[PDB]
Amino acid sequence: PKIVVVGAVAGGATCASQIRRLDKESDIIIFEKDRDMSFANCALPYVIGEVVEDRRYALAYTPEKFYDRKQITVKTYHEVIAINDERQTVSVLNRKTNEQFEESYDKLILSPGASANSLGFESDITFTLRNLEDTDAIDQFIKANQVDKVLVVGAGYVSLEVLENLYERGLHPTLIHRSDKINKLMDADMNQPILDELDKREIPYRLNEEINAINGNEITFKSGKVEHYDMIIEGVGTHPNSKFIESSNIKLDRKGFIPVNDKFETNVPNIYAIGDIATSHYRHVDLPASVPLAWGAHRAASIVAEQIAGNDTIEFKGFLGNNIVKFFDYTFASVGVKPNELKQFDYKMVEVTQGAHANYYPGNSPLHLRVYYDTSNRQILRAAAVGKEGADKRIDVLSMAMMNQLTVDELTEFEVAYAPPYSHPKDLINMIGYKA
Amino acid sequence: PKIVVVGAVAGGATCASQIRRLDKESDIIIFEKDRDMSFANCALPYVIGEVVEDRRYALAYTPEKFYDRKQITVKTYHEVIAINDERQTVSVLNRKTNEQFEESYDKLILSPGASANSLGFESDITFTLRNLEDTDAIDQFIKANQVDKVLVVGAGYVSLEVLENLYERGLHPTLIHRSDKINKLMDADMNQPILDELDKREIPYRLNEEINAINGNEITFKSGKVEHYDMIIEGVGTHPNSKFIESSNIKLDRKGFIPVNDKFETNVPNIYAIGDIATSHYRHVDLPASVPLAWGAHRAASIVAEQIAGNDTIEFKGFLGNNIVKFFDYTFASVGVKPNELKQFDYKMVEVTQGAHANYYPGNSPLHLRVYYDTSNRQILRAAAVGKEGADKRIDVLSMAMMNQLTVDELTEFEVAYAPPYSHPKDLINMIGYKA
Ligand SMILES: *[C@@H](CCNC(=O)CCNC(=O)[C@H](O)C(C)(C)COP(=O)(O)OP(=O)(O)OC[C@H]1O[C@@H](n2cnc3c(N)ncnc32)[C@H](O)[C@@H]1OP(=O)(O)O)CC(=O)OCC
Ligand SMILES: *[C@H](CCNC(=O)CCNC(=O)[C@H](O)C(C)(C)COP(=O)(O)OP(=O)(O)OC[C@H]1O[C@@H](n2cnc3c(N)ncnc32)[C@H](O)[C@@H]1OP(=O)(O)O)CC(=O)OCC
Ligand SMILES: Cc1cc2nc3c(=O)[nH]c(=O)nc-3n(C[C@H](O)[C@H](O)[C@H](O)COP(=O)(O)OP(=O)(O)OC[C@H]3O[C@@H](n4cnc5c(N)ncnc54)[C@H](O)[C@@H]3O)c2cc1C
Ligand SMILES: Cc1cc2nc3c(=O)[nH]c(=O)nc-3n(C[C@H](O)[C@H](O)[C@H](O)COP(=O)(O)OP(=O)(O)OC[C@H]3O[C@@H](n4cnc5c(N)ncnc54)[C@H](O)[C@@H]3O)c2cc1C
Ligand SMILES: [Cl-]
Ligand SMILES: [Mg+2]
Ligand SMILES: [Mg+2]
Repeated sequence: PKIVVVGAVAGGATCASQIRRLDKESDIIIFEKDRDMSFANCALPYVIGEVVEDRRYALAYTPEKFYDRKQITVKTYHEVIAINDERQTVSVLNRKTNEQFEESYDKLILSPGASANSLGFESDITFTLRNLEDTDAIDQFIKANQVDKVLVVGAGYVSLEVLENLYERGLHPTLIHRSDKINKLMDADMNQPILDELDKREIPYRLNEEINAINGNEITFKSGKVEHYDMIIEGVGTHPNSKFIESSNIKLDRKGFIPVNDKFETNVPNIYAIGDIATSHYRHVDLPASVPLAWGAHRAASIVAEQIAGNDTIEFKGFLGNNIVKFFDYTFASVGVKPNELKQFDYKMVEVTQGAHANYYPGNSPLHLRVYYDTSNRQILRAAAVGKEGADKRIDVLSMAMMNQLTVDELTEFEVAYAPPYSHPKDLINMIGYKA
Repeated sequence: PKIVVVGAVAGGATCASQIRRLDKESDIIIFEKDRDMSFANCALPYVIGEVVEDRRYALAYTPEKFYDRKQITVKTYHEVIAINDERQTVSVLNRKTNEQFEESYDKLILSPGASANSLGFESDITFTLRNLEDTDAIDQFIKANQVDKVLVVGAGYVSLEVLENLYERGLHPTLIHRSDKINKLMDADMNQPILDELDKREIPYRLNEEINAINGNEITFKSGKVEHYDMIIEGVGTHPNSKFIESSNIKLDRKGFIPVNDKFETNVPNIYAIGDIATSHYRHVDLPASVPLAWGAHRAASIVAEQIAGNDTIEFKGFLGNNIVKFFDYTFASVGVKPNELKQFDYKMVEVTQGAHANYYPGNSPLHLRVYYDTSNRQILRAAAVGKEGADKRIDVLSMAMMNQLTVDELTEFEVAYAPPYSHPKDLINMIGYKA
């Protein structure tokens, strides 16, 4: 089949590449509206921080290389502007010529992802971070204006990694967020170490704070405070790239996302949707779910590859919502339903704080583990973990537990790999089951 | 009921402690043959190495604190020398006065553990490591004799930690082992980094090497080498402390261990056995297992407490054999059947080797993950991981997967927590399922 793919990054490039693994005959074409394919989205703050300085780590492929290795045609600077599903084509604007044309398909795979929100000020010094063009522009602005003070707006994982990397590059960032509900995938009371990591390093922040006006480098805030910055990086959420889909027969939800079944099929035959654009359901509870993260784009890429050119009995079973962020010395990680989704069950909380490993062993640090569970069937609903060490391990295990519909009580039976550098003969996880 | 517990460390003190939590009225007494209760066996190599420096860290309790805190009577230097199971008493030698007496019980918990094998030489410079007494003596001997060259005999995990600690303390160990099966819970080819860590450090070692004769500080070896050593630490295996048991009606297997059922009951009513002395079966396959490790001591302890004083439907489901050792910069972890037990299955092997986390993120190292599965049912029999980073995590998750009978093909569905410091969007674990 002729396969057309919209978006040439996490969902899109990966999915094309998986299809090629199974099917060597079909013509595959990818339209990417911007300059680069398969940039490393998650590496971007580390590029800013000058932690990652080799471009080969920023960009996995170019169109020419992708064609030479995989025989996939990738057209950068090509924006898909409508889906003509009845005729089976897409209308595509070549942004270099401003010429538009139709491309036909047997299968269409939508992986357009999300775009960053802007705050809306007319400003030369304000940037958002979503792709590698952004990254290059922030790098260049910094060098050209010898940037010292940067204002970081927003408090999700992207803002946090950017803040940290700016600091490590040797700039002086300040963090503002419009409310006190920072890092909101994490339990609100378990986020305090973000604030302490800021204070320890004397990195200024103000919560319940917003930019009110901008006049060159003079920034006025809603607290009334007035300050000079050389740069602003705005991480205030994202919106789905689905405007171009609205005129088609593809069902969109009222937030502009694409509901799909366990095959990543849309309501329209032959059209798939994957990545941040796509919503599905939870694996362990009967609720809808959207998990705009990297594992999901990759896993769906694999399933859709199967659906099309391999084993169509392979189906998605739903999301767990496993996520994680590093911020300075601390790790923040959770899986399961979001905090606000908890209200939908009759639930209970158990928690424990302990050394990640043996106390006598050098370089310990308390690790806080929290698990919520359904009171009517004892099933794990959500877990959260924060600590300088071993949060990732605990949440990866609870992720596998949830996968298998485990009860909180059965956590006493988890057989841990024990030695002093690694955990405890009764691990925090076992302790969760005992304390339940 | 009146509860007598034999042995006051990982199984014994724990189990006593767990009973008291459920049960306030019963008289509990523990007899310990040696000087100290509740010492930290696993801390001891780190006490030798002075990585731990304050013995408060190596001793969780004293009889007086245990009695004030939990009202459990502990008698140290009191050796149980026989079980009179028909009358329900034990005979106990007071080692300080050399006088014996009998102690009646309604419930007898045996957690006597294992003792170190000796090579049997008459030698003032030879020590084994098994409790705090042994640690103090080794420590004292090093100081008293200005110990420089140390011969470390044996290559199990204990001997390995001891060797590393002697090194880090500033001494000069040499390692020998009677065969080349070093660190036997790990796949032999995966143990090579042990040998690279030694080589890199110029710590000498010789495998398939034995001691022939000791003449003062002059050691003669099987190979013909004759060397001078200031000290010898011998880790040549252990044997079960079951001699005091032979005259009773308790069933002993031919090696000295006690077969127990899923309640940790012996063939004799009212007598339980836990810790290293007890043998059970695996959880994922129908085979006998004995896993003489801490997790199993503590887990049995809790199960016996519930049996006696709590919810008696709580039972053991079997071992997985999860285990782990740090040696210098590397981790060696494994879980499932042992290497030799693989022969009892029709099996295949899959393996990945990739960075622990994002290649572009600093301090990356290659992590080797191997998974065995049963060809007849696709079920995971055994997993093993080696790398400076990330091994503990993978093996924990795999253990959680095996606990649930999960197949190798379902590892593709494992939702990892992904950010560049922690893993990949398609984790090593996921890669196992795709490569299978
Ligand atoms: C490994 C060598 C192998 N391990 C050992 O040799 C271990 C030696 N261990 C012992 O002697 C006993 O393990 C202890 C140290 C005396 C502890 O017994 P215990 O587990 O009953 O612990 P507690 O001191 O009573 O409790 C401390 C924290 O755990 C909570 N807890 C225990 N059990 C609980 C149940 N069933 N439900 C809820 N909570 C429970 C306690 O409440 C206590 O809480 P807190 O928050 O800290 O006040 C090397 C090595 O293992 O050596 C080092 C272990
Ligand atoms: C953020 C999350 C952003 N996520 C992203 O993914 C950023 C952009 N990613 C991409 O554009 C694509 O995902 C790639 C990396 C360009 C496509 O890679 P792929 O997954 O199709 O695998 P290949 O590039 O073909 O690499 C081959 C190595 O993996 C083995 N492999 C892949 N698929 C396999 C299946 N299905 N079965 C068995 N083996 C499979 C290959 O054999 C191949 O192995 P080899 O050892 O090299 O021979 C931040 C971030 O994540 O950015 C960075 C990711
Ligand atoms: C800075 C940053 C850090 C991140 N860190 C992490 C992390 O640590 N862990 C994690 O799990 N996830 C992380 N993510 C998110 C992760 O990168 C996304 O979840 C993933 O890339 C989503 O894949 P996608 O293909 O749906 O979206 P993207 O990879 O964003 O790709 C969508 C592409 O489609 C193109 N496109 C959109 N509309 C059109 C059109 N009409 N025509 C042609 N092309 C179009 C866009 O230009 C874009 O390139 C991070 C994201 C960013 C921005
Ligand atoms: C140096 C060292 C490092 C270790 N590291 C690890 C590790 O990293 N991870 C891990 O999982 N496991 C480790 N272990 C083993 C772990 O300690 C055992 O699996 C666990 O202690 C078993 O508990 P137990 O109660 O059966 O044996 P023990 O804890 O050894 O307790 C047995 C006690 O009973 C007493 N006793 C025996 N016979 C009698 C009698 N007749 N009367 C009275 N008292 C008696 C003994 O004196 C002994 O004090 C290590 C062990 C050692 C020695
Ligand atoms: Cl640069
Ligand atoms: Mg029309
Ligand atoms: Mg008799």
